[PDB]
Amino acid sequence: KHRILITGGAGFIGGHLARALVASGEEVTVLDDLRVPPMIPPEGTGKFLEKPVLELEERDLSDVRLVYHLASHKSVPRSFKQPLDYLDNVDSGRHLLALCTSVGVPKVVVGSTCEVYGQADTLPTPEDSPLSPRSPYAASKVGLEMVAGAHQRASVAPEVGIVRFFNVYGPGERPDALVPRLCANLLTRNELPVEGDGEQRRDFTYITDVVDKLVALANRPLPSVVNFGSGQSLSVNDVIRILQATSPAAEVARKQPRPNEITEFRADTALQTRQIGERSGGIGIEEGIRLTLEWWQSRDLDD
Ligand SMILES: NC(=O)c1ccc[n+]([C@@H]2O[C@H](COP(=O)([O-])OP(=O)(O)OC[C@H]3O[C@@H](n4cnc5c(N)ncnc54)[C@H](O)[C@@H]3O)[C@@H](O)[C@H]2O)c1
Ligand SMILES: CC(=O)N[C@H]1[C@@H](OP(=O)(O)OP(=O)(O)OC[C@H]2O[C@@H](n3ccc(=O)[nH]c3=O)[C@H](O)[C@@H]2O)O[C@H](CO)[C@@H](O)[C@@H]1O
Repeated sequence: KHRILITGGAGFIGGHLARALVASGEEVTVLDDLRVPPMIPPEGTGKFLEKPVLELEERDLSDVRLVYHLASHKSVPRSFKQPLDYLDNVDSGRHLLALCTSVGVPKVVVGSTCEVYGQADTLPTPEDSPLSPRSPYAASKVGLEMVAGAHQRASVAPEVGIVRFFNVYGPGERPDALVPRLCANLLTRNELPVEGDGEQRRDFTYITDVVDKLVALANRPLPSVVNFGSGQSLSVNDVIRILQATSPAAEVARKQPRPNEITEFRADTALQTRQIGERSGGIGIEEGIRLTLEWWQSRDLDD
């Protein structure tokens, strides 16, 4: 048992993770059914299984020591329109963890999200805070966590760790998320869309930092649940500001607010710091946005 399998491994976090592990000398399998088109063609990320997580089989796992489960439907606003489709997130986790148990896979990292906290009543938000999902997507991640929790309580393989990602951004991320949306809109429309008043706040972490942290989990005991966030929040307006510092001509296009909007996500990082320590560096928001925008600038206008 030596291979790493990454579900969602053609997508934004999973593709970067796959590339870093292959760059490190690891034997990597990516599993991804390409149900959303990847920004970056999958080439170079290892053996590729182009199927749903639900079609994973025993033999796909037979030499696998570690799984990163990152395959998800991940859109908060769209989950209000296709709520039943989001049940696939629960089905897939139930299937994956069942198969890992029957085969004896040693470790699984399960991707979850700060959205399971809803609007938390404790800021910064610690991992023991209760669950208050405000969308069908968030509800589906709560379901996925419940499945993983049962495996955590069971005294059988895999060791299962839940990672609650806060907002991750960077090159390669599709433009339905804030930073890339703003970039893609700034470039094709000279517009910076703001949904609602823009006072709502998110905790942003740059993709390379998140990948470094995920890799640090490959060779340490997994915490049952850990926040991956920066520990600081910024308003949508703060991000807008940073971009207009770059493009003063940009027009802010007011959009309609989201339903059940969350005013602030902010990670408590004490557990993260303890389990995986912290490195000096890390990409600040100014630089991260710039690197993201530059990446978008190297994309052909049609995009
Ligand atoms: N990006 C963030 O800002 C962020 C924040 C919090 C949580 N997360 C979580 O991180 C993970 C990865 O997010 P991302 O931004 O890379 O998304 P992504 O859309 O870029 O990648 C997910 C990949 O999974 C594939 N996929 C989805 N469902 C699948 C299924 N059941 N079977 C096979 N392939 C499937 C998609 O085709 C895609 O390439 C998800 O678990 C997501 O919920 C991401
Ligand atoms: C698409 C995506 O990656 N979603 C992830 C993102 O959700 P989340 O919904 O926070 O991410 P978004 O980037 O979609 O939205 C962030 C904020 O910016 C606003 N907005 C967005 C786009 C825009 O062009 N203008 C604008 O003002 C939104 O209303 C929201 O208030 O982080 C979550 C953790 O918190 C994850 O669970 C989600 O999977």
